[PDB]
Order: sequence, then C-alpha cells, then structure tokens
Amino acid sequence: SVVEEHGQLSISNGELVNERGEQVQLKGMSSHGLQWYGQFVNYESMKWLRDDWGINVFRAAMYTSSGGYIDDPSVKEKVKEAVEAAIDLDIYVIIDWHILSDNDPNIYKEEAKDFFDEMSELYGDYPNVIYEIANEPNGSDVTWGNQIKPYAEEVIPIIRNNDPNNIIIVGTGTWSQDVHHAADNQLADPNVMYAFHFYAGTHGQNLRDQVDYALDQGAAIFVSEWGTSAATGDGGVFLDEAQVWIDFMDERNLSWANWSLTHKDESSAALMPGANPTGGWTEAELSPSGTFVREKIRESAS
Ligand SMILES: OC[C@H]1O[C@@H](O[C@H]2[C@H](O)[C@@H](O)[C@H](O)O[C@@H]2CO)[C@H](O)[C@@H](O)[C@@H]1O
Ligand SMILES: [Ca+2]
Ligand SMILES: [Ca+2]
Ligand SMILES: [Ca+2]
Ligand SMILES: [Ca+2]
Ligand SMILES: [Ca+2]
Repeated sequence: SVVEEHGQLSISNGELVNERGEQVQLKGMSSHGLQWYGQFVNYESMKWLRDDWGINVFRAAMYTSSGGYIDDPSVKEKVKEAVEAAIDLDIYVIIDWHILSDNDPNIYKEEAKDFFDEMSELYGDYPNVIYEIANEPNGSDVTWGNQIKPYAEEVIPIIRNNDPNNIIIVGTGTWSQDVHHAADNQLADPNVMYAFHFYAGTHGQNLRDQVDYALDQGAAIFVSEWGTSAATGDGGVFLDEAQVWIDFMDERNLSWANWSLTHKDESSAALMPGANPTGGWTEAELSPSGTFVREKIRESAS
C-alpha cells in the first residue's frame, strides 16, 4: 500500500515528497551487517515489520569491508532478496553501500560505481528504491570538499544513467554528522539527500541545531541510521533523549531508519538473542530498544 499510495518520491525545496507533491515521511528499520546477520533479512521478517510495526522503508546495510562485499560479493544476493521483498511488499528499500572502517569513500570508488550501475540497471524503474552511496565517511582527513562531494559527483551519474529520478542519500563527514558542511556546498542533482546519523546516548541539542542549520540552507536530510544507545554502547538505552530526537524529526518530517534489526547483544539491537529470524516476534523477543522503536513506528502508522 505504501508505494502504491506515494509512488515516485522526489525532493522539493529540501522536502521528501510523493508523486502528488505531498510530504512523505518514511520510518523503518536497518538491518545490521548483512555478512553477519543476513538471516534477519527476508520476505517474512520484512512483512512482519510492515504488518506488525508499520514500517514503510527497510535499509539493507551491505558492509564493504569487515568480511563484506569487497571480500565476498555474494552478500549482494542478500541485497537483491531484500529489494525484491520490498517490491513485493510495496514498501521502500534503501541499498546501503556501508562504508565504515574504510572511512574514505574513494577507497572503493571503482567497486561502488560497478555495484550501483548493476543495481540501478536492475531496479531503476521501481519507485521503491533509494540508493545510499556511502554510509559513514569519517576521520579528520575525510571532508566534504576534498573527498565526499567529488565521490558523489562521480557515482551519481553512474546511477543517473540508468535511473534518472530515484532518491540518492549521500553520507557526510564525521560519521554522517557534518550536514552543515555539505549544506554549504550542495550537489546539483535535484533528487539528493544528505545523511545525518546519531546516537541518543551521545548526541543532543548541538547536533540538532546543526541539522537545523543544514535544513535552513535548503538541504534535504535523511536520518538513514540512528541508535537508542550511547556510541560507547555502555549504560543501556537512552529512550528519554531518543524521544526528544523522535519529536524533533516529526516536527521537521524527517525520514529515518533505526539501527538495527539483529539479536546481537548490544543495546541498540532491536531483538533479544535467539529471536526468530523470520519474524512473528513475541514481546519477550524484543529488546527495550526494539520495544520503543516498534511503538514509535506503530503510533504513526495508518
Ligand atoms: O557482531 C558483528 C561485528 O560487529 C562490529 O561492531 C559493530 C556494532 O555491532 C554496530 O552496532 C555498529 O553500527 O557498528 C560496529 C562496526 O561494524 C564489531 O566491531 C565486529 O568485531 C563484529 O564481528
Ligand atoms: Ca523463501
Ligand atoms: Ca552499465
Ligand atoms: Ca527511477
Ligand atoms: Ca574522478
Ligand atoms: Ca553508525
């Protein structure tokens, strides 16, 4: 119903809008590394998320490094499975080229261009697809001006060759926090969004003001990843500050994907160790994080 209702997404004055030009806010889950927790990504779990949680977007996090796509490109089959399930279930899907320890997106540029050429040729005609070309650029020597913008200026045309209009999300500096730098030197492609990522246990008002600065420059922002834990992963979850972030995003209608759908024993994980990979979870199978996120998505679902 989601995609059938909104169809082709586009950006209008920094806002994500549907084919009728009305505002659209996507809320959903991100998988964790597909090379580690790919079993949680399948038609049945995605359907359960759609039907029981109300998600309208699913994020496929395909690490490049850490035993990911660069060493074992077969993980790409798992990306296709998710994309096809999203098309079948009528929801949106983010193909995330998940850089992290490979902190400069230019490390695997050639591979990135080949991967997105293949994905855009396969799925470029479906409105469900959203491309995320560089999860989290990071490190003091990786900046918008010298490394990220040029990277995007080379990858975008590869995608645009096959898919002229689907949304493309571009990572920003300092683990996708430096949206203000990107907002002061924006890409020309009309259908682009800058990624902003945060941890509720760590980030607060200063980063919210930064996001507002970027929004005030006409930039579109997609919170393609955010956790309820502290970046340190200590102290549990911080649902009080998480709720402050939820409200802030609702005011600005920002779309988001929560990190992450896995049973790993870490505070940000939505499931408890042992949870069923195909969904149909009981309340006891969800973590405090998963319980809160599920409620945030349900409470605004139609
Ligand atoms: O268990 C898988 C893999 O996880 C790595 O840590 C993750 C963390 O679990 C996640 O919440 C965060 O977004 O990213 C980090 C980095 O990928 C861990 O470093 C690996 O040893 C481990 O094999
Ligand atoms: Ca099957
Ligand atoms: Ca081609
Ligand atoms: Ca298209
Ligand atoms: Ca170049
Ligand atoms: Ca992160």
